Amino acid sequence: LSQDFVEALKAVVGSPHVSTASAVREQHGHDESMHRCQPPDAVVWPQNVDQVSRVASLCYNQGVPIIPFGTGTGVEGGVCAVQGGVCINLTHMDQITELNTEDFSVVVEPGVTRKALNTHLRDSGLWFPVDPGADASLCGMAATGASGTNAVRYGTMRDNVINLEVVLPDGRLLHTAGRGRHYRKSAAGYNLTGLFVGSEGTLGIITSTTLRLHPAPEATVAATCAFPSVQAAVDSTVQILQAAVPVARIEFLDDVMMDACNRHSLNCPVAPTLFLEFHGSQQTLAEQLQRTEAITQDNGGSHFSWAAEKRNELWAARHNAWYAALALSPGSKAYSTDVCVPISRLPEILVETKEEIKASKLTGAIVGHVGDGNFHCILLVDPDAEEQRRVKAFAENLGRRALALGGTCTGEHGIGLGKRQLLQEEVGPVGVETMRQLKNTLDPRGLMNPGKVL
Ligand SMILES: Cc1cc2nc3c(=O)[nH]c(=O)nc-3n(C[C@H](O)[C@H](O)[C@H](O)COP(=O)(O)OP(=O)(O)OC[C@H]3O[C@@H](n4cnc5c(N)ncnc54)[C@H](O)[C@@H]3O)c2cc1C
Ligand SMILES: CC(C)CC(=O)C(=O)O
Ligand SMILES: [Mn+2]
Repeated sequence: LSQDFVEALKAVVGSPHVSTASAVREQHGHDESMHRCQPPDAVVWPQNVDQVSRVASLCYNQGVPIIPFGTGTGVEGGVCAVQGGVCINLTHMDQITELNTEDFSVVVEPGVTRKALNTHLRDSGLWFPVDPGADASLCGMAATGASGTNAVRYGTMRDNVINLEVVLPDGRLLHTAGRGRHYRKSAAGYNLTGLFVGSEGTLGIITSTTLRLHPAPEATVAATCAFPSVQAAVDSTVQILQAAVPVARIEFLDDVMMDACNRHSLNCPVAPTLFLEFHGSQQTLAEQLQRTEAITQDNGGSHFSWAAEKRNELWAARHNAWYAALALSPGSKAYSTDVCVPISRLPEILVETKEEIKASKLTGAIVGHVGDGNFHCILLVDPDAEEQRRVKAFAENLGRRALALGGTCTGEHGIGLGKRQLLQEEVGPVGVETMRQLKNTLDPRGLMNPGKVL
């Protein structure tokens, strides 16, 4: 970056909001993944959408790559500046607006996290359910297509994003469903909102998200259930889903993960475990609990260990599983897998994954959203090239096994830098070309987060 170009950026956002300092660039050059690249050439903090547009236009027309940056909690290298350029940190736009409690909807800017929104909504009787473990930007969650523990009942970001405000790569402003619009369903034209959910910053910059809100449950019960084997826990999960029990949360931890979480938080029996949560009235809960206990008992599950204080720490421990695993070997980093398969194939692939972790000399823990047919294998790495190549090979083989079972290589984390070859295998040549044609019409010069997804 030329001094002329830096001065032009400063003319848009203000001198304090542009930095070319190495330490600041390095802090914005990575996420929570093990990937690393040269850092961006500058970091810029726009203060409003007009500034986002003008920064994008300046970069685009000068041939400078743009890297959108929310809270930097992604795990696939989405913010890594593989071709340099300008990192646009969006978190100074942090306002909640257009709260429509009667319509179950709200508009948030990129600096708003789920915790901030739900704190704003205290006493409204409403909440936002999609819950990554990290304190992530809600617009970043829209960009990655995030889900979480509550998605089995309340949906993913794709289910709960009603509208998006997007600055396109050349600076034009798009409201994907129309400015100010919010509604339960539409057949009007092509659905542009779904195209930008899960686009990971490669099609434009999300500067606001319109979110579906949900009623707070009448009553809540959480519990844990320990099992003799991974097979028994995952068989119970599949049978709970096939019985159509509307569980609010159903999270699997293997024995390694449960021990890690105990040590980093809980004193649950070290065994493959389900964390469960149920929502309803006193009267629906009793029914759901009886039917779910009947199924878990059939598969060797323990009596439910029941859990505001204790369920809050139960789910905080789950949400920090990433850090619990890293803490097993301080100094390590980690890669996470994220496959999602048809639920009837989930027992095969989890049990196979457990066996393969046992047979390898990698250290790995298993956790995740099995109600969705989804799970994470957390593989620790010495930041040891041969161990790194074994971890990459393990993750590729697990991805390809998921694809062989009719599934997908990522249920929620995205593609970033790590899964680009798996995506090509997953959708094939016509799928790849079609995605690339979409990328090219919105980003002709290829400057919108280059090197990611495709
Ligand atoms: C402990 C922990 C637990 C997690 N649990 C989950 C989980 O349960 N489910 C899940 O889905 N993820 C989970 N994540 C991953 C991560 O939190 C999500 O992917 C989240 O959506 C990333 O948001 P972010 O703003 O931090 O992303 P960043 O890392 O800042 O960016 C991620 C990608 O999105 C792009 N991007 C970010 N903001 C925008 C924007 N406003 N407009 C356009 N593109 C943008 C970036 O360019 C990049 O490609 C977890 C992460 C951690 C560390
Ligand atoms: C921490 C992530 C790598 C795994 C995840 O998404 C989760 O904890 O559910
Ligand atoms: Mn997850």
